[PDB]
Amino acid sequence: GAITVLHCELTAEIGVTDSIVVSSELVMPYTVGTWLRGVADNWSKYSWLSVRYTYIPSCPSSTAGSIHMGFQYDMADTVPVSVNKLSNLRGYVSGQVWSGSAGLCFINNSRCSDTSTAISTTLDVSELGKKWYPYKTSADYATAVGVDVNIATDLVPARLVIALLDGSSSTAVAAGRIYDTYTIQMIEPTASALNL
Amino acid sequence: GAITVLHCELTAEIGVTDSIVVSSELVMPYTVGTWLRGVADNWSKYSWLSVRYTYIPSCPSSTAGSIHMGFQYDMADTVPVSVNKLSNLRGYVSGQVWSGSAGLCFINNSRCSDTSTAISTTLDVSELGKKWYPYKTSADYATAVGVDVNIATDLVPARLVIALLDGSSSTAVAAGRIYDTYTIQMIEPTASALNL
Amino acid sequence: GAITVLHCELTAEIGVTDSIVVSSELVMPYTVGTWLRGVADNWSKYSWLSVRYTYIPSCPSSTAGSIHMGFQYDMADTVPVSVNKLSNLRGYVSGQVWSGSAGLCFINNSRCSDTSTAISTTLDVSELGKKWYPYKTSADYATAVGVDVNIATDLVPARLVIALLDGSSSTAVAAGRIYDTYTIQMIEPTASALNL
Amino acid sequence: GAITVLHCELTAEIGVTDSIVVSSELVMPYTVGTWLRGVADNWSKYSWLSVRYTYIPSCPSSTAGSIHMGFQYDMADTVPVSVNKLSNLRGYVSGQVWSGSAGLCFINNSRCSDTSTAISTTLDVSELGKKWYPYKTSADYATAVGVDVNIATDLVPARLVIALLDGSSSTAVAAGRIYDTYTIQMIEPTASALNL
Amino acid sequence: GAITVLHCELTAEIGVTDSIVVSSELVMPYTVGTWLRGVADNWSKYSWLSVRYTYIPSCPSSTAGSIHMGFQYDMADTVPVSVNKLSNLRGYVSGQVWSGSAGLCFINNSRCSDTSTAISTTLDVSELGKKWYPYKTSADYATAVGVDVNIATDLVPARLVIALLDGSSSTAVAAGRIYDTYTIQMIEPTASALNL
Amino acid sequence: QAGISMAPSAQGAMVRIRNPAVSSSRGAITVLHCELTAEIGVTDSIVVSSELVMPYTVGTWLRGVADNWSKYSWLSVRYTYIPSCPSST
Ligand SMILES: [Ca+2]
Ligand SMILES: [Ca+2]
Ligand SMILES: [Ca+2]
Ligand SMILES: [Ca+2]
Ligand SMILES: [Ca+2]
Ligand SMILES: [Ca+2]
Ligand SMILES: [Ca+2]
Repeated sequence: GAITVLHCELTAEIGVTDSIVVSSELVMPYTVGTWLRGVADNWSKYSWLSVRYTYIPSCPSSTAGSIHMGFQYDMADTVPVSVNKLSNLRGYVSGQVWSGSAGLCFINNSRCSDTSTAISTTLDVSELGKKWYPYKTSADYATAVGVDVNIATDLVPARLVIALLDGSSSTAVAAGRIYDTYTIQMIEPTASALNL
Repeated sequence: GAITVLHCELTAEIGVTDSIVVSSELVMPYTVGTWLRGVADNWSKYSWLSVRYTYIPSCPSSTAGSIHMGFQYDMADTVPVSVNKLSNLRGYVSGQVWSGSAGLCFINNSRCSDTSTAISTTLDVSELGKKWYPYKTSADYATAVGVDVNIATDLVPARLVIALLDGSSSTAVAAGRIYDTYTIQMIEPTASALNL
Repeated sequence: GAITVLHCELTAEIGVTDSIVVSSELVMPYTVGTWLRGVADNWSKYSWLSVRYTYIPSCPSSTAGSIHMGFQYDMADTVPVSVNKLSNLRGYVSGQVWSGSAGLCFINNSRCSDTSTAISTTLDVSELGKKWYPYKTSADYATAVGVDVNIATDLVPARLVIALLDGSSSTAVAAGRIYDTYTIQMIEPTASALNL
Repeated sequence: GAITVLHCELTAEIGVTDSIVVSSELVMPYTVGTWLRGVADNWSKYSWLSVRYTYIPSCPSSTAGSIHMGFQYDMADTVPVSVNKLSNLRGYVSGQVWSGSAGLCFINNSRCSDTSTAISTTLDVSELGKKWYPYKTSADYATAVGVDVNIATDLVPARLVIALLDGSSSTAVAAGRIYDTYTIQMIEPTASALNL
Repeated sequence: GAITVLHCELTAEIGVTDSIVVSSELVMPYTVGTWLRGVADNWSKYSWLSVRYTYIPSCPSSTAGSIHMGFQYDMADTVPVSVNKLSNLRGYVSGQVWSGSAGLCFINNSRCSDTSTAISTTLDVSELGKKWYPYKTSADYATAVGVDVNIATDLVPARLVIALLDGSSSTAVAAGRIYDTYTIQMIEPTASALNL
Repeated sequence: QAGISMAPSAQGAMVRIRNPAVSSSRGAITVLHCELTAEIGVTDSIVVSSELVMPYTVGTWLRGVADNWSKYSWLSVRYTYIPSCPSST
């Protein structure tokens, strides 16, 4: 009954400016990437076997700026407001917007050489609070969270906080992209139209 | 520690009309049936070890109509509106409203040889959200869900949806009944009067 | 590499009249059913590991009519025009429009003892033209075949022909439904929107 | 040397009236059915390795009538005129005109568990007159037998007699069909046009 | 389900003149010979296990002329226009119209002595592009090929090019015959009338 | 030498038939022999001919010997063609 998918897809496009810009992505099928969003909808519940976010650069070596990533686990906790608080989170990694190429091996599965320079981080699936979560659409999530954020705890495993700053322009400059590489188990099918 | 009970009881009475009529039942002690609702209330939490719904006919071989059953696990998902949509659910099982007698052996657990025609489905007890669920009353559940449906995922493991159509009359004709056969582990006793 | 799915879903709804009515269904993801059509589109090619069509009744034991099924493999061959001609095909299977319930166990894969009466046929997955077929949409297929039918052999492995006759009314009476149970391997992911 | 074929095809269509109607079919390639008649003609002689006639219903459970089958081996013997007389033949098998679905598994050779109700009989292929019989056409056979019936024993191994009665109408009602499942060895090729 | 036939039959009659005459035969059941054409039609698809073309003489030792044979595999490629191009093809063999008698042993299966003088060539079944091809009638093939020859690739495995020349008469003189000796596997039966 | 053939002007074959071999086992009596069975001639159009394979018609000697027994069974029957014309025919 468990049907397993392994895949790496574009999860977010990154631009860097001269000011801190904190953003976050829920670590659930619907938000992880559009491809998964579409396939996972045909199933009622899932379990993350492995989730790794890897940043791959697209800018010139002359591009100033740094990216910082880390995880949060209680949606009710406040999202880091400074890059300082961010550095306290689990899974913190911080790189420079033009580096990270060695991480490419995580995206195309070829054998990785030295990945100490890859700006990549992974989710601690075993310390998550439950193994089988329900597939949620961001819309429905939003509504729930609107009543009380604590309703999110039963619905989503974690949140990926990203921070970009130290750039040189007041206007966004294309830095790179964050790709997500996951192994997921999907169970109990459903027509997607009913999945909220 | 745990106190295990295996039992069978009437869970619902069924009637066929000439138009689709989808209905559902929460898979929790309180609603599985009267007897279980009663004994289960003396414990605080429980865990399903086995749950099986078996439809048994009571109409003549000439009764037009068909029955359909399946499970859903995110109380927030839309309930099916058609046989096609329903056929996708886990544990889907369809059949003539006058068929299904072979499932009798599941009820008074005897030797089941002829079970290829039994209109009986089983809950995937291991892929459920968690192990120990709290005993809830229809009333309390109802209120919670009235705030936000997602508050339900923390309380009920699944719901059985039932659809009946293909009947001959626009007014309901008696078809059969759905019986539930479960094995449940209960823990943390409480005076029933306190249990909501 | 490959991603394997085993699933069951409604594939077609059936009605009997008093005259032969041969119809057919391509044995490809897009037409096997709605759910598969949906998930299969996210992959470029696929391979059937198993395909089984099972007819399940919904009429009274007094309903006149019979159902017939079989497979054809050269889309260019003429489709049968009679039961005799049809009885020759591979996987031929005939039966009373009100019979067939024993095939339920194939649908929610249980222990199948009583399957001698199941009006269910299976595709000879190994003698198919090739292993990996491309995912095609009804639209695209249609156009290709409109140029020359033989363009189809490179795209679809087979078609299931269905014939219903021996009914009592000249106007269609609801008989039952055909469900499809498959196991399929999919490869070479693609955003579904690009898949024709 | 020998070329072996195992196949199933429609052999005859059946109807019940309110009076006995005994009919018979020669157990030879030409008359077993259209398909075999066609391929068998390309060989000079043949040998039955297995021959099985299975009746499959297409009427409502409320159809009155019964079917009877048996084999005869001396074309000169008188054909039965009653059920009593017929019940004595080898391979006798009787049943309700609306019964017999369990024999489906013989047709598309699956696992036959429920075969106690199959109205299906088998030819005693080893006690036949000889092993290799010549392929004859109805026409040629007919003429020979018109001279003297005994000329038939050298050409046909047996004939299946079918009797239908106990119907409700004096005018024929559609009951079911008889299908033939054989395994045959053919030898000594010939252009079909020469084969009489 | 695979039914196997082994047979040798006349495939083409040969006449020799004083000018090059190139001809070709599709290596498919329908064109290989009339006997096979007729039997193979009762099946939907086939696979060649072995195909060998052997020329047997019928003229006097005083008959001048030579026969040349070879294979082509992409129906879209141009048919050799000279005997030169022909000698480049796979399976090329060239003999003299009155010789080749030793090849008789391929036709009647008797043990062959020295066949170095037999004008015979065989098809490389393993390098064919697919194993199971659909049975096609030359008519339907023609139509397909009329739209675009490339449609032939999916339909036929190869083509046998034959060239006859060096004769002594402007008018054809009977030289010999080409017999085809094959082992074929036929699958998925069909009434022949539907086979195109 | 492999692949080479030489058409002769005419082929020669000296037929010399030996004495029939007859012997009685227990119940069965067995004969072994050769007999000229048919004469052959060609034309420009096809001419089909047939010969029943039964003692009476297989050979003139066999015909008279086999007649002294009620039934028979063929252990082996072979027809061999020997030419009597040149390779120019
Ligand atoms: Ca929880
Ligand atoms: Ca959902
Ligand atoms: Ca409680
Ligand atoms: Ca495609
Ligand atoms: Ca004949
Ligand atoms: Ca192809
Ligand atoms: Ca064909």
